[PDB]
Amino acid sequence: STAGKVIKCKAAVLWEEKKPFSIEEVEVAPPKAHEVRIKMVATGICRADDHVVSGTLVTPLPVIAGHEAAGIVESIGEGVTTVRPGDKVIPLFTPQCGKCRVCKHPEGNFCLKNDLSMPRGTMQDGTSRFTCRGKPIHHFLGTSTFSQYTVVDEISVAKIDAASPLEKVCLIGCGFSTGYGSAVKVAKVTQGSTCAVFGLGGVGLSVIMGCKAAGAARIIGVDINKDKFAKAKEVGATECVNPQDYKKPIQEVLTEMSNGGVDFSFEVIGRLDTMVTALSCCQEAYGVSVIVGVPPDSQNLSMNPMLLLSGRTWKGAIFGGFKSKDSVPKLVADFMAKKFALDPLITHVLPFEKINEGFDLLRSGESIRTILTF
Amino acid sequence: STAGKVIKCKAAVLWEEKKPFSIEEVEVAPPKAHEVRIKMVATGICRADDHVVSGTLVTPLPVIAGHEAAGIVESIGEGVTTVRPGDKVIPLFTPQCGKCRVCKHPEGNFCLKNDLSMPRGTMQDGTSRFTCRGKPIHHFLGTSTFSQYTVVDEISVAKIDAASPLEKVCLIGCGFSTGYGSAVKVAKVTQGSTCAVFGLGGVGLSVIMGCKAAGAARIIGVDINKDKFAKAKEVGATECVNPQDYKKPIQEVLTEMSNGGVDFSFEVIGRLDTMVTALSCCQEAYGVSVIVGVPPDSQNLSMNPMLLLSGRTWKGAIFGGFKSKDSVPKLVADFMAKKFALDPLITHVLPFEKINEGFDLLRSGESIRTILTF
Ligand SMILES: NC(=O)C1=CN([C@@H]2O[C@H](COP(=O)(O)OP(=O)(O)OC[C@H]3O[C@@H](n4cnc5c(N)ncnc54)[C@H](O)[C@@H]3O)[C@@H](O)[C@H]2O)C=CC1
Ligand SMILES: NC(=O)C1=CN([C@@H]2O[C@H](COP(=O)(O)OP(=O)(O)OC[C@H]3O[C@@H](n4cnc5c(N)ncnc54)[C@H](O)[C@@H]3O)[C@@H](O)[C@H]2O)C=CC1
Ligand SMILES: O=CNC1CCCCC1
Ligand SMILES: O=CNC1CCCCC1
Ligand SMILES: [Zn+2]
Ligand SMILES: [Zn+2]
Ligand SMILES: [Zn+2]
Ligand SMILES: [Zn+2]
Repeated sequence: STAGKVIKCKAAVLWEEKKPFSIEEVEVAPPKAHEVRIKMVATGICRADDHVVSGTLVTPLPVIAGHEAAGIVESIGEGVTTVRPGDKVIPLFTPQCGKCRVCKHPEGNFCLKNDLSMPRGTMQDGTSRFTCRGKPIHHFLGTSTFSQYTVVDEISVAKIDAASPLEKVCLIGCGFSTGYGSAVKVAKVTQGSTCAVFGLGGVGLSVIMGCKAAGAARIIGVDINKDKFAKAKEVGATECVNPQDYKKPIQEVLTEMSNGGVDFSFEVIGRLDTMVTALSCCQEAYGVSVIVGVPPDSQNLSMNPMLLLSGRTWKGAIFGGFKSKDSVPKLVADFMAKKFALDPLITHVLPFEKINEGFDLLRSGESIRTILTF
Repeated sequence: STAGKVIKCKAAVLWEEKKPFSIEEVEVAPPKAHEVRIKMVATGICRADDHVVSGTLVTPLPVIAGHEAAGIVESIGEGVTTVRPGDKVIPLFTPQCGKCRVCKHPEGNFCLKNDLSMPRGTMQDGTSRFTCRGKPIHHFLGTSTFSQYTVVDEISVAKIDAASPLEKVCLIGCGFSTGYGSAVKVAKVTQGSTCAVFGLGGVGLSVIMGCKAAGAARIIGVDINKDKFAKAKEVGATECVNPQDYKKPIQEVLTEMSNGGVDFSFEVIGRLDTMVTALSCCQEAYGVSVIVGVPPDSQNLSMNPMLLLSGRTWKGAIFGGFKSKDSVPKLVADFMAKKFALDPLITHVLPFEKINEGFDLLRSGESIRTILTF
């Protein structure tokens, strides 16, 4: 009784940067060709959403943000073949068109049809499906999950197992998969290795989980919020260090702790100084440093290229290096086979209409992931 | 009639930067325990030698430079077990102690006994075996091959096949092996890939050889000296471009030619701007960029970390990543098996007394490698 109709729902609308989300009435157009309209079930509060509010990440405004979520398909567009109404799905902020050079490449997963390099904030067709107060609203990374109903392109949605728990697997839409894959797929952490993880948020804890499952012997967590240390050790960190506790830059301390440098370091914060510090603290002849955190907009860092000439490898990745549409259903199956845990990451559960409050939990440091439920 | 005696011979002493080499008479102390004294037969002129003369690379002065070379063992010290008097050898500007954390690592080659991170300009015991005009002279990278005789620590010398032509395998002491390994061992160039090589000197041409040996489909050479293009195509380049011919930045031209970025790029010059350019011109989701050139001393570059977050890999290496003492004798055997060619790299052959004109052949852009014979 909704298929082909404009839907009546409510969504968290951002009107200007640095302002709270305005819960308002929105009009969600029905799906066009190769498009999917999804009833939302559960969505996470990711730091990347906050970067939109802070201006750290620049996308066209006004927008409905949100990108870490899982729901039920409400209706399908002309030509849709991968999902039907009633399937559980997870929208993909990194699409997998399957037709570009990156999708055919064995390693790449940053599909060229992505809306992240030059943000337009539209569907693949360049228009918007969202109307609030009669004005057109931008999409976010082709997902826009801060809504009871959203519409996504087919290449930005993955059908997942019909028995999966939606309040937990929504993190496979971003936080967990990014951190987990950064360790096991991007850095490719080895057995018996020593790792250093900068940032103990949701992504950073997932990096720790991946390092441990990869068989690392030492995992050093680094965070200026010592309240994060308990859960970091819970998921696998062997030690935690607070840079504010030392009179030396943390890279010397880490280099001394690791008897000459760690095998793998991860920057999971999004600051220029910690990216160079993370690179410096891995072993100069064979260390690998992976940038996961997002720096603010337009920022050049400074580094001495002698740090690389000695033998270091420096790399980054989106979404833990996973080809999104292929990997997400597999990761959900893995979760159901209890191959990894997601509950350590969920620190509270709130109803969706209280999106704004749950955000201040993130920026005040009490939370890892808050799950907004619908 | 020399074993155990001070030898008095010719040496090219460099007393200060930006001035010619002073060909003179020096006193070469006999080897102490675990040291080897070598009669030099052939030495190549590497750009890294020129960097000490220009101050680009700072090592203690006065010095006997040279590090790309081959000779015959004159005598060995007490305890030497790997070489004997009469052996053909190549001194290793990167040692292989075999005992440090890096030597034990499967992938690393930058042995912690190197004299490159913190140059002392001495033997491993901290003293010098060179005396010239009253003064003790500094060693260079534990090799100092611009001398009739040098003394090197055992961990810095490799025994090679006795049927080797020293006038041509000396390039395995640096130039060839550095470029070749940067492609086949560090980048791991794949078959059918497109590569970009910045800098078409001896090291850069060896990168091209490695890319071709690795089965690259396109190899784009980049040099502002268009006289380098012929010999580059000879050893495998499919295309060459001169940045001075373009109005738009060369990485734009290269991304352009490669339909979105190359698979592998190599900086083999030693300039900060070209290292950033080489990185930018590889494909943003899965490109790999390798720094081979040495920048001027203590200089930072500036770059946008978003270039890595999309999926690029940025790394460097000393000596093409080869474990020196293990690889040099095996590379010589490969040359002896005609598995690779060194002739393309040798453009001039001069006697050691004309060291200064061979340096001027390099600085004028006329030569690739000049081989000095004693
Ligand atoms: N590459 C990708 O695909 C993705 C990147 N990200 C980015 O990774 C970062 C983390 O995401 P979340 O875990 O959700 O964020 P978070 O904000 O929850 O955790 C970040 C941690 O960094 C700590 N921190 C802040 N400044 C620090 C400093 N100077 N030194 C040490 N620790 C410091 C904080 O105490 C905090 O605990 C963000 O930049 C996010 O935008 C997030 C998802 C996907
Ligand atoms: N990483 C390692 O283990 C080693 C590093 N090196 C360094 O590699 C670099 C190259 O070594 P060589 O081939 O022997 O030097 P080279 O001087 O023989 O070749 C350098 C090439 O760079 C070209 N060039 C200079 N400026 C350029 C620019 N803006 N754009 C494009 N091309 C430019 C020059 O025309 C020249 O052909 C040097 O920095 C050398 O010190 C050398 C041996 C080992
Ligand atoms: O967190 C989800 N997506 C992020 C990925 C890194 C760049 C900013 C957007
Ligand atoms: O060319 C030989 N050795 C070089 C290696 C890179 C640092 C400077 C010295
Ligand atoms: Zn996210
Ligand atoms: Zn694609
Ligand atoms: Zn050299
Ligand atoms: Zn060693």
